[PDB]
Amino acid sequence: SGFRKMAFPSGKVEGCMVQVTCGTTTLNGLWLDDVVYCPRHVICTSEDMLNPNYEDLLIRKSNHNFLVQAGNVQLRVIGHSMQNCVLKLKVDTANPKTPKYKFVRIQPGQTFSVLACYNGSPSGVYQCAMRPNFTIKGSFLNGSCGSVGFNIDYDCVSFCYMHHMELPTGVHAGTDLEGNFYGPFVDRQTAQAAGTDTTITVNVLAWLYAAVINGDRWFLNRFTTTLNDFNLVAMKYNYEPLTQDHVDILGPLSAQTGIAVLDMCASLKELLQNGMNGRTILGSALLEDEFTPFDVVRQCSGVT
Amino acid sequence: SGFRKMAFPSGKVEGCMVQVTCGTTTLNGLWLDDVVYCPRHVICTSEDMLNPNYEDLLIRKSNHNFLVQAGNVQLRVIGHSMQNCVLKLKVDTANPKTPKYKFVRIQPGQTFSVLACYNGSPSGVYQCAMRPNFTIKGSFLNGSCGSVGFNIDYDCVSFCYMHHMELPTGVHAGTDLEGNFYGPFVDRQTAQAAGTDTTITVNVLAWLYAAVINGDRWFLNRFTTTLNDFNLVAMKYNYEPLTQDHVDILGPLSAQTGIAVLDMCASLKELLQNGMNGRTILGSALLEDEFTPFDVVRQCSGVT
Ligand SMILES: CN(C)c1ccc(N(Cc2ccccc2)C(=O)Cn2nnc3ccccc32)cc1
Ligand SMILES: CN(C)c1ccc(N(Cc2ccccc2)C(=O)Cn2nnc3ccccc32)cc1
Repeated sequence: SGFRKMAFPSGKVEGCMVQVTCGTTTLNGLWLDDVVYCPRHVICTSEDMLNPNYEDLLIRKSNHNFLVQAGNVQLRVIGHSMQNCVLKLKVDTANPKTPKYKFVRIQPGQTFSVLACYNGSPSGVYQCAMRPNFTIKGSFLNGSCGSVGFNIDYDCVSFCYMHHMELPTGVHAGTDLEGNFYGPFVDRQTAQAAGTDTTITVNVLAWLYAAVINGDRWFLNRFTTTLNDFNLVAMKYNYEPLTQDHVDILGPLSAQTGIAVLDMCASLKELLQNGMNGRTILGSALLEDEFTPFDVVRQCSGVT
Repeated sequence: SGFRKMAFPSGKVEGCMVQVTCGTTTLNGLWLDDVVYCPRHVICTSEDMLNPNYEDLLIRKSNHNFLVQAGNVQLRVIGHSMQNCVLKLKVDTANPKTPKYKFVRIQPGQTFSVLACYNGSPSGVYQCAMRPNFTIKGSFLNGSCGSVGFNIDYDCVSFCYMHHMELPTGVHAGTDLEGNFYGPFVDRQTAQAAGTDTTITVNVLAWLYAAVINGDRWFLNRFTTTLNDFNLVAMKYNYEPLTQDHVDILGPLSAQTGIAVLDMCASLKELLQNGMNGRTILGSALLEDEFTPFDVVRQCSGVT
């Protein structure tokens, strides 16, 4: 029992982190096979970020201007290419620690682990979610760019995020490993404000199921609701609409606890309308939305 | 910016996890040098746990009854000894992945990362704290025993915890790596109830400093207090007494923000007395106490 904001074990990803320096900019890169992926803004100075023309800035860079260091040893860059907002630096040595991997583009509401790095060195690992406004609420300082987000399925790491920027509101924006930003964000220091950060309803319900599995049951009420009635209340509280797809995804948790998905919806409806009244659920005083139904099943079954 | 419940990168510890089976009990062990450490209750059946005489049960076990498997390969046990509540299984092969390590006994209020394991395989990593009642609020299922808690200082892992049991209230108990339990808990399935789970005051203050550093400043008030006045309020709310030692430990965070420690104490006093009023601090609706002042400085400076 017990339910924690658990990240994937990070060893497989630690073995891929390298330092990338271009000019006076130093950030992190991900070394998989004989390619090192990093934010294309490594070619920029802080002044360039106001109005960068990446293609033009990249013309002034050659293979020898990209300093790639894995641990305390230098890697030889034999090629470089820009793919959307990432640079692919071809090196003459395949990473001997390359795990089985995939590049995936996640959808909002999906969770992943971030391995925060500085100078190619891992500092920490935390769990986060792709917000419905395509930002992430991470913990990143200057130098953390190129840190990656991932999920692990047994021995295959699915890389889904690479850190690029922090918006003025303290939220984070980045790309998948093909260099395409999540949401409408661009790697330009211009006016970029995030949309509404709605709550991931299906995730809250999964976490309410985790609460019941782990003994926190005070919020279970005598009521039920419909998808439409629930959604009328959820809209009012800036919660994402709950679909029949989400109900289907919560089927296994509903089966494990014996609580129908719409009954949990009614409990969530009362929590939104009445508040917590100074009570907690799984040690939290708010409704947690950064656990997917899959994460709940995973943690409650002990998948390795 | 951003402040997350960040765990240490787990690779160094993943390279030490092995599976230990004795009879029908399978749990995890920590392999450092040519020794595998594991809970002594590996020699017990579920029935033995009611009234185990470990010395007597251990007489019926020989080196060949301890099956140690690292990945998919078996390790040869050439010796075994009981040290308090842990078994030390000597193997004929030193772990080639042994990091620089120390065994440390932490004090309540200190935080550490747990690498939850099943069958010698890592499932996840989360951050937790030694509670003032010597329990930990972890996420452990049957089979997770032998999972370890640790801290990392650059390249040296300080192992501080090994998981042994879950009490009826869903809280967890375990030992340091010399096999001595934290608190009064014993590896016997008898009546064991935890004491008051008080709040780690110095940790809450450190996290309030992290909030100010990361832009959440709404709770800063026009007041100050004394250690004695603060402690009168803190006692009332089941908060640990704040000492001059704690004030000294918060000195660097006080310097970084320009907020005197006693001014932050007065802000914390108003938060306890008035509540949050439906507001949040660093995405939490309660006062977080599982970040030490050292963790706050570490995360806010990007120590690798
Ligand atoms: C190339 N260099 C010198 C560079 C310099 C600055 C940046 N920016 C500014 C920026 C914002 C928004 C859009 C385009 C740029 C970042 O936001 C980078 N960043 N990422 N996470 C961070 C956390 C704390 C501090 C900085 C952080 C990127 C690149
Ligand atoms: C040796 N075997 C068969 C064994 C069998 C059971 C246990 N107990 C019971 C127990 C409680 C308190 C005191 C002494 C025993 C545990 O609590 C072990 N444990 N640890 N974390 C857990 C999370 C979920 C479920 C079980 C968990 C230990 C050993």
